[PDB]
Amino acid sequence: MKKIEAIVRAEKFPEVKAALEERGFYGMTVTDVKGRGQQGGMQIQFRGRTMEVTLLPKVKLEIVVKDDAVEEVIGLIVNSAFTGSPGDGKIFIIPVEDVVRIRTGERGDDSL
Amino acid sequence: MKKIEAIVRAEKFPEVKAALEERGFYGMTVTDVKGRGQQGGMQIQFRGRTMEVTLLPKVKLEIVVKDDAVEEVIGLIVNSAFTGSPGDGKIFIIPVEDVVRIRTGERGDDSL
Amino acid sequence: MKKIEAIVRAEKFPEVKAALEERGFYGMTVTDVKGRGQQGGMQIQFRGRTMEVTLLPKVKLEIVVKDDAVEEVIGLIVNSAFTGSPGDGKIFIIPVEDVVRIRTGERGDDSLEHH
Ligand SMILES: Nc1ncnc2c1ncn2[C@@H]1O[C@H](COP(=O)(O)OP(=O)(O)OP(=O)(O)O)[C@@H](O)[C@H]1O
Ligand SMILES: Nc1ncnc2c1ncn2[C@@H]1O[C@H](COP(=O)(O)OP(=O)(O)OP(=O)(O)O)[C@@H](O)[C@H]1O
Ligand SMILES: Nc1ncnc2c1ncn2[C@@H]1O[C@H](COP(=O)(O)OP(=O)(O)OP(=O)(O)O)[C@@H](O)[C@H]1O
Ligand SMILES: [Cl-]
Ligand SMILES: [Mg+2]
Ligand SMILES: [Mg+2]
Repeated sequence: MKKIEAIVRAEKFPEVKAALEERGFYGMTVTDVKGRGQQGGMQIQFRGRTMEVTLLPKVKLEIVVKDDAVEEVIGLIVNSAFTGSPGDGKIFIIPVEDVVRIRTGERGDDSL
Repeated sequence: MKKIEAIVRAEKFPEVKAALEERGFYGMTVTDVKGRGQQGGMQIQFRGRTMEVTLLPKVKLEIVVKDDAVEEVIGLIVNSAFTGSPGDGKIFIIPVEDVVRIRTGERGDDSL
Repeated sequence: MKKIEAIVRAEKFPEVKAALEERGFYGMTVTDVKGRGQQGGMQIQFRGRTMEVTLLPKVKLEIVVKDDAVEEVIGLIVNSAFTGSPGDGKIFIIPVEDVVRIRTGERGDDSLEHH
């Protein structure tokens, strides 16, 4: 099993959620985060008026899935989160050694 | 060492925190998140107009512990977070390769 | 690749961000979190009833970098986040098996800059 952690634009997140649900990926945890990327470099200026590059709001999605589903999930998120402009985000694939379902105590892919 | 990431009901979280503390697991990081599970399937209705399944508030607990403490901490969270209804949450066990204590630079199980 | 997850004081986060940026680490994801550590033990004093130890606001920084950058980034965070009091934070190094750039679909060696 792997944890897929994707940082996506808030405007794209509804489309990412719907693309996952259509393919039966219902379990997901979402956090409001802020981030920056390469765009902007060290500093910006406008006016002005020189400023740090701003940490701007993004949506973090975490979805833990079976190893065989990882590339399907990655593509569903990429196709739905993409816009073509800097700031579209990244997806990190993190190993998960086990999962426990709190309601029943079930572990393993069973737990997903 | 392992990172234990548990998504639990907000109403149960204070019981989880107290169960951990009673056994001397004091360090922990908590985030307000939103999530859905399998309950609801692809969509719901009510007096609609069908509606998406709502992402609802949950609490994310992250606790990094030595490997020999993982099973104990999983039991403390399962017992304290349980209600028996869908939405009780899941626990993910994620490998950690190292830990550093910022105050002193100490690494390894020592840093915990 | 590794995910470096650091929990630091909010007062020090601007210095951490500046330290990273000065060395060219620009990609980062930050979350407001709350935490406690060992300080306070099982309960606090006042008044005159006991109170639980409070979960207080912190800043969580996640930065994913190539393996050859991990020690550099750790030192940049420790040296900018340090104050010398309990509550300074911890850094967790977590394996990452792959990274995908959404804009381009690149992965692996092409998904993070070489620093
Ligand atoms: N190395 C990283 N570690 C942690 N989070 C990152 C990293 N890189 C990007 N992110 C997150 O992804 C969000 C969008 O980053 P992205 O890489 O799309 O922007 P960019 O570098 O400006 O774009 P591009 O590479 O297309 O020019 C960031 O605001 C941050 O939340
Ligand atoms: N595969 C997953 N990946 C990430 N987060 C998940 C996943 N499954 C559940 N969660 C998180 O756990 C919370 C509770 O999910 P839970 O699994 O308890 O719900 P359910 O599937 O409806 O019920 P149950 O598993 O008892 O049948 C979710 O709202 C979400 O935050
Ligand atoms: N084992 C842990 N797992 C997850 N988060 C932790 C853990 N230990 C500390 N943290 C996070 O780091 C923050 C600061 O904790 P820190 O360890 O610096 O405090 P302390 O234990 O009181 O101090 P000291 O270690 O210097 O005595 C916590 O509030 C929490 O957010
Ligand atoms: Cl993680
Ligand atoms: Mg980038
Ligand atoms: Mg479930």
